[PDB]
Amino acid sequence: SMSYTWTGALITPCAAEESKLPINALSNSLLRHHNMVYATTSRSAGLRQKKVTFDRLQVLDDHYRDVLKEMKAKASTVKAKLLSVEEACKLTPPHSAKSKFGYGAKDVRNLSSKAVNHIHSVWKDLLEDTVTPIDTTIMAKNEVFCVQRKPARLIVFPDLGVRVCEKMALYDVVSTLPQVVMGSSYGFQYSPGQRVEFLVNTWKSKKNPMGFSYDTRCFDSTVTENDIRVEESIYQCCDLAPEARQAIKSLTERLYIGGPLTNSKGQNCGYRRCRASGVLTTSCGNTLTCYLKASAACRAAKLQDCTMLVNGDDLVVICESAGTQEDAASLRVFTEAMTRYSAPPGDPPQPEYDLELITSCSSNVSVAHDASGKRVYYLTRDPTTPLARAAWETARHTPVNSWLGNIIMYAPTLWARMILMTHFFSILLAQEQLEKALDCQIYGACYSIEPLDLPQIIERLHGLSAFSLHSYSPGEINRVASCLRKLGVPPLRVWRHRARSVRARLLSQGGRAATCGKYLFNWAVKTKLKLTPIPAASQLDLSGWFVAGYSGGDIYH
Ligand SMILES: CS(=O)(=O)Nc1ccc2c(c1)S(=O)(=O)NC(C1=C(O)[C@@H]3CCC[C@@H]3N(Cc3ccc(F)cc3)C1=O)=N2
Repeated sequence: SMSYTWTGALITPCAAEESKLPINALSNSLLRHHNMVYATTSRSAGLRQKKVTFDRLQVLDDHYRDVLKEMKAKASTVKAKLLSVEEACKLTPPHSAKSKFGYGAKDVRNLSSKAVNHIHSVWKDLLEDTVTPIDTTIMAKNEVFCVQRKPARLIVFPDLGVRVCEKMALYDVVSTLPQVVMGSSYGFQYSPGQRVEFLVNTWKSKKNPMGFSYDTRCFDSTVTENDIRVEESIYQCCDLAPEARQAIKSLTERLYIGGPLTNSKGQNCGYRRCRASGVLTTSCGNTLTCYLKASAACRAAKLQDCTMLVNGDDLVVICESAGTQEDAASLRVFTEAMTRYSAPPGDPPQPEYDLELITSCSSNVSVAHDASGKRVYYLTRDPTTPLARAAWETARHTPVNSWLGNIIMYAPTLWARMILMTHFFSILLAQEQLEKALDCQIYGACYSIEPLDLPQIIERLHGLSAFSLHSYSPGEINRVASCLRKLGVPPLRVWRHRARSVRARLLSQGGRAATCGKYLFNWAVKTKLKLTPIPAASQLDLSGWFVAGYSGGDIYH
């Protein structure tokens, strides 16, 4: 069937949409080539509609059913709990989209009777009706890129009342089931340090390692009704309260499988028969379905000593080489199988023989050296999109601070340390906003973070070496430098100079600010301070951080 059917009604915005990079007195300190940076708007949604709309065929074989059997056996060991309304309400982001039914995210968060009443009525209707399609909204995402333009990605989500109900029925399932079913292959269980460790240990466990990323073309659109019913059958294996079983069946039939699409103006835009990108089960559903199809395709292709790492639709496979000819043929069979399962590639996958050439979760492994001269592996990326987004956030407040998410996940990198840390701490100092909690997204869930807790956060996720890395690889250095030239970003020498001021300013203020100056900017000075384990790091409550993925899942921690 068709991933989508369209009426002709346009996908519409709520507010005016800026596409040109907004400029203020701080923009030029970061980036000169403003016209390189753009944001997507609803006005390009028609272009995206074209791409995501296609027929899906699916041919399922013994490997497919075999792997599914294994997954269900593992799922059967999972006991999951129903969340109370209030419990589910407290998981709602403060900024989440308001209900069509007279209340908003803040009414949910502070448990207004109006919100709670409606949520109970929604839950009741779920138990009683397992057939009536549930309305969704389709919106266009506003996201920031550098020019090579990408059309806007789309988001499809049910009403707020429904979203709290999903949490009630499925928050525990989607948080706990994936690791049990997929074990070490489940990517969202790892911090950056743990993930790079897993990638490096896996690479080193092969006699002759070969690896590849598999880019499915528009994954969500490839997801069929079969896939969604299959994922429900996996959920149903869990030990669940009777109400949870019924609500899960109901949400599957009425929401997850498909439904009508409505724009922000309330006009019918068409019908969805594929994965909605804005439901609680988006990340878990995609991860299970990706792992099932890939695991079975590995068996079809007869990959040797094959290890998978899966983050939703993001997949990397590391195995034993049979030489370049056989590896290319193997990957073709793997791709043929994935295609039969309804997950054809975007870019065809290529076998890689150097771990550092493999991009997965938008990141590649690279090497640097710590204080002792010891080798340290870390995850990095082309800093173009991070810097384009940082530029936008220099002039505009956004509900999610990409810059902060990037500093947290890419702390050990040359570009996050030299540029992002220097620029944004300078801004926080000038506004006297060091103390102010900032929102960011980690594995799709929303967190309120205090920038002053960064040293502890970084110690916990990357280790102390994150504060002492040097002697970066020529390849990493060249990619960073070439990016700075492209965007018109001041050279790293300018950033070192600026950093020395930021550092001294932070040290002058004492307390947690001085700690930031000491740890985050030790790289900026010749005569370094001694960086010992931070006392406060040991008390940090980072439970919930690297448990599961929640992209589009409307989750706040
Ligand atoms: C839509 S889906 O099917 O869930 N696919 C998906 C793939 C990959 C996904 C996500 C979703 S996500 O929206 O949960 N966030 C992330 C993610 C993050 O949340 C953080 C935040 C900033 C980027 C960072 N990265 C890159 C990354 C990942 C691991 C790592 F150790 C270092 C860096 C990520 O991979 N990756």
